[PDB]
Amino acid sequence: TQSLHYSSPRETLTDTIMMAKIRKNLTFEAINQGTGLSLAFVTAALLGQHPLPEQAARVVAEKLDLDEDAIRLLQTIPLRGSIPGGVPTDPTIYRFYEMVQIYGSTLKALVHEQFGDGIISAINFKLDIKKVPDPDGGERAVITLDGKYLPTKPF
Amino acid sequence: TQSLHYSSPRETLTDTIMMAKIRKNLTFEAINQGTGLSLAFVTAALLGQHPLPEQAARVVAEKLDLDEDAIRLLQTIPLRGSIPGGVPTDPTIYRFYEMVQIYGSTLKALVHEQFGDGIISAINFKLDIKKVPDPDGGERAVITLDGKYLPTKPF
Amino acid sequence: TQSLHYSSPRETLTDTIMMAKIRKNLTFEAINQGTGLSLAFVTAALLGQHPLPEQAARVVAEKLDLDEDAIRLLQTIPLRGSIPGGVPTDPTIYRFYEMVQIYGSTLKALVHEQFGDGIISAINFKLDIKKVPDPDGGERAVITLDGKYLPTKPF
Amino acid sequence: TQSLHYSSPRETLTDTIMMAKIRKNLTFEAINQGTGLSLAFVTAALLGQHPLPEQAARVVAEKLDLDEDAIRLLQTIPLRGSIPGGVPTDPTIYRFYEMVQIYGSTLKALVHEQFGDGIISAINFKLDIKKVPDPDGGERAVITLDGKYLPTKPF
Amino acid sequence: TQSLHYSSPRETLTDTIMMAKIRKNLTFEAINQGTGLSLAFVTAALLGQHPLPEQAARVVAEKLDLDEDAIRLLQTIPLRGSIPGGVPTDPTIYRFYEMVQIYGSTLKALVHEQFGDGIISAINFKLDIKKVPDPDGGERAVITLDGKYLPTKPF
Amino acid sequence: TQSLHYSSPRETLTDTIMMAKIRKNLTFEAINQGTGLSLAFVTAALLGQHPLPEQAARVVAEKLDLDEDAIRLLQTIPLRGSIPGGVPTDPTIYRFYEMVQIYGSTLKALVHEQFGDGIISAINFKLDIKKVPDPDGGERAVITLDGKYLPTKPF
Amino acid sequence: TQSLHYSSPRETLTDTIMMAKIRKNLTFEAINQGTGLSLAFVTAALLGQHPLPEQAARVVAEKLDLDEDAIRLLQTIPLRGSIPGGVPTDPTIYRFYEMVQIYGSTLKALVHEQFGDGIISAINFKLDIKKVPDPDGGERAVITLDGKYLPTKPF
Amino acid sequence: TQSLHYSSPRETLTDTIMMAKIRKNLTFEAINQGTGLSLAFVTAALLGQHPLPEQAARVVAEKLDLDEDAIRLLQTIPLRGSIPGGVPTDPTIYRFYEMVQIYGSTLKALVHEQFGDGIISAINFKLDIKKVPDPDGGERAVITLDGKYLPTKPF
Amino acid sequence: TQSLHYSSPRETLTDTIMMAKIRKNLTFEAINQGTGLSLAFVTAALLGQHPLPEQAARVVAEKLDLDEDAIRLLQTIPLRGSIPGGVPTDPTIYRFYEMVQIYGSTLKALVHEQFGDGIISAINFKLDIKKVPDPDGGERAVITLDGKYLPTKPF
Amino acid sequence: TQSLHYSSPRETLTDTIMMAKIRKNLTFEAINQGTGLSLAFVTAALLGQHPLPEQAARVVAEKLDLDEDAIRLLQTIPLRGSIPGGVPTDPTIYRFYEMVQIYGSTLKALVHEQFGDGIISAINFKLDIKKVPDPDGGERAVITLDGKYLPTKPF
Repeated sequence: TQSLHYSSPRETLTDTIMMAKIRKNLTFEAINQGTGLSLAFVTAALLGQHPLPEQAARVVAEKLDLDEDAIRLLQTIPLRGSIPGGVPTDPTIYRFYEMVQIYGSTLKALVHEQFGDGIISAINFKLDIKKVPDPDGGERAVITLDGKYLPTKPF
Repeated sequence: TQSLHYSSPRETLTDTIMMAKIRKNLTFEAINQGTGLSLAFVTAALLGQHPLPEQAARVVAEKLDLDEDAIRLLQTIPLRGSIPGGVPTDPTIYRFYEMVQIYGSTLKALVHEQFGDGIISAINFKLDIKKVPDPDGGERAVITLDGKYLPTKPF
Repeated sequence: TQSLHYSSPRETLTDTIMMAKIRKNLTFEAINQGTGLSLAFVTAALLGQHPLPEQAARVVAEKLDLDEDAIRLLQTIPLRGSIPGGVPTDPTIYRFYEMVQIYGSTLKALVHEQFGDGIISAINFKLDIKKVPDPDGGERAVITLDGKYLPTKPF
Repeated sequence: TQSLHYSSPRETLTDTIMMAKIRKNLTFEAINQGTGLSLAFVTAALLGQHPLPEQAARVVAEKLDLDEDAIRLLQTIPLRGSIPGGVPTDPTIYRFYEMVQIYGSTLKALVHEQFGDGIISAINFKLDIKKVPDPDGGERAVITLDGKYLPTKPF
Repeated sequence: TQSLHYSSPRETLTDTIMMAKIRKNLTFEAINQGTGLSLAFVTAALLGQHPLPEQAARVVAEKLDLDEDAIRLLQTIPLRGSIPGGVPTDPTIYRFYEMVQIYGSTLKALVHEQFGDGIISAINFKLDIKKVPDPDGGERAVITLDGKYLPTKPF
Repeated sequence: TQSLHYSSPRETLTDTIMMAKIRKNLTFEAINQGTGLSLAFVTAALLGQHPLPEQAARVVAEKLDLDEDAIRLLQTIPLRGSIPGGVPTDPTIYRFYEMVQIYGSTLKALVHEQFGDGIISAINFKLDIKKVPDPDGGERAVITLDGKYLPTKPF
Repeated sequence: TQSLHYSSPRETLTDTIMMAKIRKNLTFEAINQGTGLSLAFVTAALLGQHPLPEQAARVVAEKLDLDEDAIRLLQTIPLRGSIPGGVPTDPTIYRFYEMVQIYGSTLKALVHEQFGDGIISAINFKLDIKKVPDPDGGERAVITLDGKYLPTKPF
Repeated sequence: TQSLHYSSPRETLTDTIMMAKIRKNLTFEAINQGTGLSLAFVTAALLGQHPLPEQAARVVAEKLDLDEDAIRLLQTIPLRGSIPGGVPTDPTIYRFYEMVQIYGSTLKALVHEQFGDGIISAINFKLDIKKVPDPDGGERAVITLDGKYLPTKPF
Repeated sequence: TQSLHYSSPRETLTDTIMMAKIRKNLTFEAINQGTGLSLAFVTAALLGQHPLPEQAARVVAEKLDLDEDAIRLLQTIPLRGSIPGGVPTDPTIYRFYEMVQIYGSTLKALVHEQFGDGIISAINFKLDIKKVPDPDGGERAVITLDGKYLPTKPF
Repeated sequence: TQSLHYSSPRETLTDTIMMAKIRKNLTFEAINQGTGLSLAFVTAALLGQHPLPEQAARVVAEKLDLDEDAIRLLQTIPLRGSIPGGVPTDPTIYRFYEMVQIYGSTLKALVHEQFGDGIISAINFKLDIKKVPDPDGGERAVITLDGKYLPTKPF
């Protein structure tokens, strides 16, 4: 599997992908049909944050009219990071940034209390988002972060 | 309810609290017994990120030997933010920072797709962390971020 | 409704829009005639900070000679943020930045005093700017920031 | 009237003031009674962003048990700025920071359209906040930014 | 009068202007002939920091062979700021930056002593530079900053 | 003459000086009587940006009740810089910062036109501020920057 | 095991430890005797980057004359990060920082080629340093970074 | 031997090289066959961080279809630095960044203990990565940093 | 003599110069033959940091096949600074950056001790570099920084 | 030989040294009498940038009335760097900073031309400053930076 150490070719691809998605008026859920992969993972890959396996890459390429150069690029491991400069201004992204700003030390404390010294991994890791009703009317998003605990032991 | 626009008084209190917790070899779970509140909310308050209502404030104060000045301060709305400078270096906190760097654009894309224009709130919001076994051996943390959808609509 | 996680497409559109606006010597008030929406909301949309509903997108498109790709793009939720880098140097924008720098702690203190723990929303939110004569000669701008109170409550 | 070019003494005073306010459980509204000044201005001065005239100073000092050294310092013109580092993390302050991030270019555009070249002043300027009921239930804050237009003219 | 909230189109015009000036080997003094306006103001406009009134724009355009699109853009209010990133590295500009770094606190102090609370305006403001002989041989520059005093008054 | 490469001892002295000035309700003008030096230079020195010659140092020390350690320290060359972090938030200081942000390129351009390649010195340099009436009512500050031209020549 | 979300108490212990070590003229090798742990791990713990298990803590405390408050603190999980601000100026540290700046893209590329998508872990991880003779005379340091490969797999 | 003080032309070459590598689905190991150089050095050079000697340059160029301008450019000493901004967000690169953030002070301390005052060179220096099995299953990367000790001595 | 307040046209010229130097395999020493100017000055000008007198411009242009527009631009005063962002990552440049980081305070201390208050000029200034043998084997660079002392005196 | 990974103890020692030097009105040259070491090295050590051999430490200690704990600390290897935050504001230090900003790329270009790939060392390195008459009146400083060339060789 190929990889890239800089983001501009993948950003170009992502732009090609989004213009096609917008022009065709598609959703990510529809684009993900028949990929054999979860919506969060594929969306992230279309947005330039993951490689797709070859067959998944071809499925989405069929729906967005991507050529073979794009299909190859879609298979490459990218230089990751979806917030240029690290600090988001977009309110939608910023709210998630803010959750970590506020609860970061709480997360550290409760990880060390319930698991021990070490980390919750962001690589052995799955993310999903679910829409649920709010009892007081309206709707809520429940975002689940599921990471493996990796301990820090004396060596 | 009182509030502060600067962080040093709560930081001083948080340090008082942590030294006591360490001296008495207590856990956050133990300190939270009887508050009638969630562990994540009360831990966050002890770490300077929330005000406690007075009953919960007195409950934690007894466990930690906190005086009436400390109890008053625990009831004040703080200046929130748990990562000085915004960018963490501690690996445990960084992993959660990293999840947002990588999946931020995905989180935005799918919120907009499944909800609409707007945000998932970081204020009308609940967080909890659960430990579950990994089938392959070891442990996993499942962190739930649960926020109200707030639409952006024209005016 | 489509969305974008990067700003370059809307930036290009915004530049197309401003060049047309300047060539035709139009005002934002005249471009907004017929949209059934507030001047500030539609101006911000033209400047790449909001999506327009299709009716309003077509109305402004006619005045500016915008094609169908441009009309589709005007309807996409953008990656928001109108000050590159966060810190403005333009004096006009900087004065509003300075108002928050100076009165930020005061706004916090009084929000918590008069409403309680929580925030004044920037999403459930309206802005408008009004021109009124100054008695001493000259003119004043009255800018109204109108946001919903959202409480922070224990969980 | 005296002035200071560094903030720490005034920071110390502000801390003294807030600890007495919390200890006595006072509101800013109560503290401001009989000062002859607006709540926003006096709150800002207590929080270290403005001098108070001598008599207003003595009035608040009586209520907060401040001595003559504090009364003298309350009258000094401070080094202004209430967000250390300029970028707030506290959600309540951040929301107002965000309004300028999002609507900054719109504010510039409509100022130039409706007034002309120049600025809306942050000095010949008044701020206030009102609490108004929301028709759909709940409460809203209406913050008014009232600034003199200062034109830029060719010299 | 039109305005822009982003600098790139104006930056492009400024480059066109500077390439014309270098090609024809003009001085700003010679370009300014017949504008009826001050050299510092018109120079700043050419370098992208001010609009020109139409007559002055046509005068300088004739000398630099600018077309109607340029003349029109030269009349637009720009996004101001002449130092990308705020901190200059060019020694000539840096010296002026350094004067403010060193004397900033003195300026504040003497403003409040001699005028009172408030600012010296950077908008109701004129700048000029004069060359005068140094008695010991060589030359001095006398740069004059002439701004309106705007008081801060309790409200 | 002695020098310091770090600022904390002068900052402490400057604080002592200011607390005495505020306590005695002195002006800088009164403090400067009989120093044989200009107000801007001595004010800068009091604010920790310059050394004073021994006798000027003693003249100001008599007025502010400084001992012989302060008098010795007043004669030391400091680590200069009066804006911590370089970017001011205080509106009074910021306006002078903003003059350089806006007119920086103009100053460079006119310096090279009228003098040639090189710089206007910030060292072989004098500053002064004057208060003059505004014919349209009110008052203006005229700040004079008087620097020696230092050419850049091929070597 | 206890943990701290802020560095100040551990920084104080580290200072105590370093002053003892310097005063007694001890080496990290001599302090590590009888811990049963690697020199690099225990050194990092003494410098505030890891907790020690109790036995090791008591062993090193005996050699440094640390009391029980310190032995308890030495067992707590710290807020990790040994370079304030992230960017080192000290030449010895900077060279290691430099290796990553230069070879960072190479490490990425070869990790993805030889292992696949994912990371080399900084947690399931051992470091050691060895001194070896340079044949040309002089000495070399062979620093070994030994981390678990954690794959990124599509989900 | 030629050199460049800016990175863009080398970044363009690097993009050309990567696009050919991805197109032909080559590995760095395959590309490196017959260069007479180690994998880490040649990979670094291909990625813009090192010059290649002429014959090695021609060997890789034959495999990637690079012309003579590319071959000349491959032989130039570049402006080194592989992480724009210095701080990586890509998890693979960040992990190596993190090892230095956490073990920085430890590396310094043990260099001075085992070698003395001075540095471990990043120039008289060799890097290599090795894949080894993990006893508990899976795989480990062993990265070797091999640098010359350069002493600091009184002069 | 003409000047530029932005670097892009000069950066383009520098690139044209370097692509020709690499294509023709020239040295700076060779390009400089017959300018009657020091190697350090002309190299800096070729790299965009100085104007050349017309004669030198035409001499170097002949060797690099530069047209008249290039010759004209080589004579313009540039916006100076050779390290984008101020902090170099390239190791060759960084070592010189590091010398100032380490010896900055010593340089200040000894300048004031041996000369007095004021500066060593970076404008009335010459730089040169000499290759000399190291007695212990190898070579040393002796870089000479030759600047005029400009006093700071009380005014 | 002891070392430290943080600067505060050495900063305190340096303050003690400077306060003694000022009180006794000593020069660095006088403090350095009898060390056997160059003025530049010993001045840097006193300012916290190098360790002294015990003999030199005790010599300078006798002149400054330093106790035994200070003598011990003076022999420790420090965490080096003499400009907090890396970017100087003090004009005297900034001029040296500026020389590297302007001539950085030229130094790189000529190092590679005259030596080859690699660096000029900042560690195998000597610094000195000489006062020289200016032929046209006044004084000059000649700062000599003398470093070992370290080659970068393909491996």
